[PDB]
Amino acid sequence: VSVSEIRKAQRAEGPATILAIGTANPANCVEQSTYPDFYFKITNSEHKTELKEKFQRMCDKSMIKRRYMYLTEEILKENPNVCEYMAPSLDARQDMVVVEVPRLGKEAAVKAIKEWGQPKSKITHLIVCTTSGVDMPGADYQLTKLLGLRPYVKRYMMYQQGCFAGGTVLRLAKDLAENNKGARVLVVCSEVTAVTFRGPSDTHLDSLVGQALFGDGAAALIVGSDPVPEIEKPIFEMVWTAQTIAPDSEGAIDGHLREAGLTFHLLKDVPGIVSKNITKALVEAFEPLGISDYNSIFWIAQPGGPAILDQVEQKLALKPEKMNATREVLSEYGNMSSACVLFILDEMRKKSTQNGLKTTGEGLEWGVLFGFGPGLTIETVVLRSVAI
Amino acid sequence: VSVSEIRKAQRAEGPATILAIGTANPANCVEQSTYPDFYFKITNSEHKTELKEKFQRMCDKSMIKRRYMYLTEEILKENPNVCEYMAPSLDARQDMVVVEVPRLGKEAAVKAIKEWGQPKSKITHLIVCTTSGVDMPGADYQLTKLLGLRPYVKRYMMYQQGCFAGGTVLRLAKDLAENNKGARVLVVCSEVTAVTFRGPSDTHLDSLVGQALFGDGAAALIVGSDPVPEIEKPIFEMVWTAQTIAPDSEGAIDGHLREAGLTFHLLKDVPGIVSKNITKALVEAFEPLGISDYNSIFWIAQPGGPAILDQVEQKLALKPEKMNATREVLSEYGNMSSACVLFILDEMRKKSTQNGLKTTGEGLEWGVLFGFGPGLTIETVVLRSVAI
Amino acid sequence: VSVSEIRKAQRAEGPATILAIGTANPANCVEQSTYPDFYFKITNSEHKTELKEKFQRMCDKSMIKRRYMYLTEEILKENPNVCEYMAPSLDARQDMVVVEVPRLGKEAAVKAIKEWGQPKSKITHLIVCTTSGVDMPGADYQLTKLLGLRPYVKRYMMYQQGCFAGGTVLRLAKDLAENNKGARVLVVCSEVTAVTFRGPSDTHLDSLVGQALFGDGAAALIVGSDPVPEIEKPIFEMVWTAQTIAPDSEGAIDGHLREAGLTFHLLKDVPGIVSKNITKALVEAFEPLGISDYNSIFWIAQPGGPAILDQVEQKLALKPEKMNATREVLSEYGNMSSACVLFILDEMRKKSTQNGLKTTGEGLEWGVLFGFGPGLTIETVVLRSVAI
Amino acid sequence: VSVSEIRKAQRAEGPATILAIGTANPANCVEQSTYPDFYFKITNSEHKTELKEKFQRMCDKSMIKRRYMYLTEEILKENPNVCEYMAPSLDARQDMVVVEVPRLGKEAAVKAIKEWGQPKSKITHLIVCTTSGVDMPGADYQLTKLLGLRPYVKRYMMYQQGCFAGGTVLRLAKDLAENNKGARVLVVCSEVTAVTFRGPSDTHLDSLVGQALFGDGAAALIVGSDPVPEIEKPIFEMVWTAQTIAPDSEGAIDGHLREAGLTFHLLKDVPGIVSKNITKALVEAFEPLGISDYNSIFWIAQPGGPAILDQVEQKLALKPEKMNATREVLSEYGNMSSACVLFILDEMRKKSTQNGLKTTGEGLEWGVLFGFGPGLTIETVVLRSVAI
Repeated sequence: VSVSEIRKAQRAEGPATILAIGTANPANCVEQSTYPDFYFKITNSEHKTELKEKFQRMCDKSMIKRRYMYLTEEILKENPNVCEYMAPSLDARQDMVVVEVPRLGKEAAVKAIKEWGQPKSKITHLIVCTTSGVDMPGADYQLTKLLGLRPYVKRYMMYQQGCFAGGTVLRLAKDLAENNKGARVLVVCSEVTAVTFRGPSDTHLDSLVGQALFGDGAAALIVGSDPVPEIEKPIFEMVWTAQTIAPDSEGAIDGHLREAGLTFHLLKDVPGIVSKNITKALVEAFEPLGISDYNSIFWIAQPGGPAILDQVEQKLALKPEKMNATREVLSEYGNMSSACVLFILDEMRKKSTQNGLKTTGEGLEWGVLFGFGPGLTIETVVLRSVAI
Repeated sequence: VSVSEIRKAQRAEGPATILAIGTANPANCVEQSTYPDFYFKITNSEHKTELKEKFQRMCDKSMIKRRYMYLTEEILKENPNVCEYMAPSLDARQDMVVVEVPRLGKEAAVKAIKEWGQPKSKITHLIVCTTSGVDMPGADYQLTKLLGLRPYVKRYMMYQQGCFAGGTVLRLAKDLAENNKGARVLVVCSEVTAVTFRGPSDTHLDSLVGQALFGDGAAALIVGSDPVPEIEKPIFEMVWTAQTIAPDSEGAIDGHLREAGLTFHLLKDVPGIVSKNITKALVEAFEPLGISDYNSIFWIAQPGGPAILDQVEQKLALKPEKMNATREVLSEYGNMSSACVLFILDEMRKKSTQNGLKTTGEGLEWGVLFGFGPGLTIETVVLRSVAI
Repeated sequence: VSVSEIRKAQRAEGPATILAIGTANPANCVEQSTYPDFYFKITNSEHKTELKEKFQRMCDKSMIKRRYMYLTEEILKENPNVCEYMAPSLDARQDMVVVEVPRLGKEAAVKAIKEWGQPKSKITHLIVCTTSGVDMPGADYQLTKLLGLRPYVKRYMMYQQGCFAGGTVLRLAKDLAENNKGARVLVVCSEVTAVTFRGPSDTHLDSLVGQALFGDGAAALIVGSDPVPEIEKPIFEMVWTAQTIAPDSEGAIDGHLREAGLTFHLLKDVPGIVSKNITKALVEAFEPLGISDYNSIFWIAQPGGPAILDQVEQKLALKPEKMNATREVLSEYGNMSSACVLFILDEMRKKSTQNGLKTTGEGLEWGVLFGFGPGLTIETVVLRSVAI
Repeated sequence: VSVSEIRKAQRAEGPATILAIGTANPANCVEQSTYPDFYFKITNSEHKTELKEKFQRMCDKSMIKRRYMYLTEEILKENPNVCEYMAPSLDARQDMVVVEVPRLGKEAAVKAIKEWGQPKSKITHLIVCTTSGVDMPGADYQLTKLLGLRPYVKRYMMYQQGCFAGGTVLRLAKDLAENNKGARVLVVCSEVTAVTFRGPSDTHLDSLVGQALFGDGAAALIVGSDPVPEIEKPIFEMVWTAQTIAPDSEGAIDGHLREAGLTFHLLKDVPGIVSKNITKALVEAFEPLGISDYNSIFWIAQPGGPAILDQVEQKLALKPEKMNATREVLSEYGNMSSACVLFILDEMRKKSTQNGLKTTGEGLEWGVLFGFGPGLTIETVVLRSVAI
């Protein structure tokens, strides 16, 4: 037996391609304008006037209009441990997300598979990503069973990833789809803030920031190489990827899973770091492609907060429209962690065709997607849009 | 810009190849014959006479001579919550493993890297895998820092995976190496039982079994396609992989991360399920290669316990020597979860070279590697040995 | 009879396309470094020491290595009226150019026609352009006769046009090819300095400058819409044209045909006017295409002198390589008036193909061609390159 | 003089290799379906109804479709002594085969030498084998003269060998080629049933069996060690040989050359003996090679009769395809004695490449050839196939 004959016949040919995108959010829509009142009451911190005023500023500055949360008043009222700033509550939080993450991922995935239109039995690989809760067998196993995938589907369970991992699942899916002939990868990012939600502390203002920014949601993709013409419908193509750790960012975003759930720490100037290091990432990605005009490409950026977005824009002299799709998702859903970047892809291609532009990438050919999160990590994915 | 030219220029040519293997264990070597005494004493369960006998039986039949453990008597007497069966202790456990997993992995990596011979600046991708603890940034980031890897090394943090993930990291590495010209993947599996160690309970004998079998270890590999001849030295080649979930195995191996640490549950007959489904896994992998004599390939089997190996051996009529390398690892180190299977590859190539056999796969050409774990999941990796 | 059916059946479909280019020059190659000696000697102005120095400066800064000239020493010594600054000589000059313009054009045409590959009986339209001499029947008729074109070829005799008319014949050809199904236009620009060559005079330095810059050349093209694939071979496509007169340029470039031949006058600052008005010409042409990065298109510029190119380059911050093809033509042939810009297209497509670039437009998609000349007139032609 | 220096320089290096195979049969093709009628008429035994019915069964059970025979109706009609069951006829039979054996061997040999493509003057050794007729000088001498070999060719005249001697010539050729540097051995097996053909006798049913099974043919090989790369074309390599006498088989196949020609006696159960003793031969040959799966090697077996073939198959659980090439030669040519096994080699490698398998041995690496005949003798030759 010839291992080269086998290798040649085992591998796919063309670029890994996004063929379907579905999203899903929990039912409870929480308005940002009334959140400080709701938050401070349900965490019984109504007497912390100064702190609440700080939170009100934070919410107002967030550029977030609303968020969807699995956590409701009824559920919060049955879990006083969760409403405290730091009480033993991991078991209760786990019990919530081990079920909700896959539950939410399934609605997103079913929509994705529906759009794709091909038999779910053709899905050969599955990537599942969450930063909320962990279990064995994991949420990949629960998703295989809930959706009816084949039991030999090849699974990649990405846990406790945090906010750069929309970029990470794309990076992963690229190699899966491109190295295996026939492979169709179902990618699901599902994030539920039930593990990070906690009461305010005036000595933990970074944790408070998290309470104003993070929201719940799940997005799913179908990725594969060599799409069947006029059967499958390419949306975006992946061409090149990178991942790096910004210099002088130790501790920028830390997260520790403890008996009191998932804590969140912000120990540097994330928007500063991100914007100081973004040009380097862009030249690494686009110089080999001969492009240096960063307004000539379409943009997708992980909206940790609005500040990141404004400083990147300011820094590069991006026209304001570049970040539109990113800012529309931040406005209607808040920072959905790893899934955010997939919602933005969906928003972008839908406005693009609804507005009758020539490509899925706002009428432009080449585009870039960035994931930002713990490390401080910068994930880059280079994309090419599709006609119509 | 032509994406097909970029794609063809971006990918590697030949089979993903294991180019180096290194292992490491904690200094504390724990004899199994007297393990019951040590264990029942440190967990204050000496009065539990019958249960002690059962444990002695378990240890006697485990076919494990010893294990290396991060946990010491000193560490255990300092952490009573950890010595009881079910006390709040995840914080103390995290503090331990968030540090020890990367430390132990580093040890392993250094060895692998010294063997490889090439500058660690040529490591393009890093896979880190563990089932003990989680944190953000993860152990992949800690390892990058600890080893002085390039900040732009592409990371894959596989957390809370379980005992089949030795198979998982290989199937991941194969696609990383094969789709990327020049890629060199540093693959590190590191397991520390500090998160699962707990006191005995007579109504939870499955839990007890785990305290008899699991041990600490790290193993690291260098994986790459298109090795530089006479410079780099191929050990094994990966040719085909698969992952499947066994029918009728719901709940066979569960593990939940809770406030009391990682619990372990065994709800079916794992040895029975594995041996009942191993034949299907084998024809799936070898029929396309035209091989049906399972005594004619070299074997690496995740050794969850000896009965999995015994019943598989009995089922297929494998000659007794087939599982030699597998049993040697079990004997000297116990079940090191995800790393076990990597320690086995090392043992087998070392013996084969040491004893001047014709190939690294015990003088045989084709081989199989299996990972068994939660789902019930079976990971299969088809390998080809290398001459000498 | 339906005129709309006739109209729809009469017109072509796609963009006017350049299908072949050929050039020709007189055999006499005249080195610029020693041009002052030759020139001052043949015009008997050796005693004019200072003026000679000025000419040497002019020649040194012209960035012209050499020019091809119909005029020889033999021809000049036979025509003293032609060697003085202002003597009655138009008859002697006409006798020269009425014959040499069609002769030289024929040379160019033959080459273009050989490249095209199709029978010259398929040439439906002929554009002839020159700034040296006039006659009746014109040079278009002579060329028809000389090449054995069909007697019913539709002719356009463009006489006394000046240095922007390389742009003019393209804008004319575009409408001829596009409005006429099956039309193939033979476009011939042929300039001979025999009509402008004259002796030096210290009160007429603008005249002197011309004797330093102008050179002889012909270039021919085949232009047609709806090329027969794999038969005919598109080089460039024309997409949009414009012609405008620069404000504040009255008298910038005048030329009068008199009894002493064609005189040349330069009354303003041509390099200044061009560079001051080039940006308006560019947004007019490219804003509707959405392109504002002028380094991202290929460039062809009429090289009246090097300072036009230098000040345009400086004005827009064009990278130095943009004007490479333009400067190569200036260097090897000087300012060949109306033909210059056609020689440049040839140079650029030849280099691009020779060097295996992705397109005939130096690997770029869109391009611009400019003609500068009397009025002050600016001709603009927007081009699209062809893959390979 | 150093005998060791000489010995070292006289011997070849690598395994004796088959480099060309040619076959040849007499023109008269005799169909088995009509043979009993033809046979019983020409031997004037048409009145022996019961006997003829026995013969019809024998032919039908033979699995032989046709045979080529030198003996024709015309020749048989000029030799009534030959058509009787036992009449003086050796001189007439000799006169036929002393001429026909070499005549037939030459056509086979010329084809072999043609395939080899090297000058016949490079043939250094000649093995000739027949079980039909004997003379002095023998058929080796006649073949040297008929083919133009050099007079110093080294000759090995194997006479009255009988049916195991295809294996015997290979065994012999191996030592000739391997011990002499440069040696190229021409091996010719040529068998003509003119010496054994005789009338039926109802008291000599074994002799009758011979009349239904044996056919005429000649096969030739070119055997040598150290083939010239990309000049000579290895087909099969010989690695090990054995010859043995089965226990309790005295008289199984006897043959005596008498005044009435060559008689044939079958005094035991040949298929029983052969199949009872074949496993022992196989372990002697393949245990040292570490192979015990007799379906993993390619097969060539001397088809004394179909019964031998079925009992060997049955006994070892050979898949039915193993004996395909052996059964195709038995079908189209019958039992050609010593040459049969060489025809099978030819059939095997030709179907193998015509069917696009990876090796000359049906895509397998290792193979075995067995010769069976008087003694009862078992000849074993271990072979290795060649890529493509």
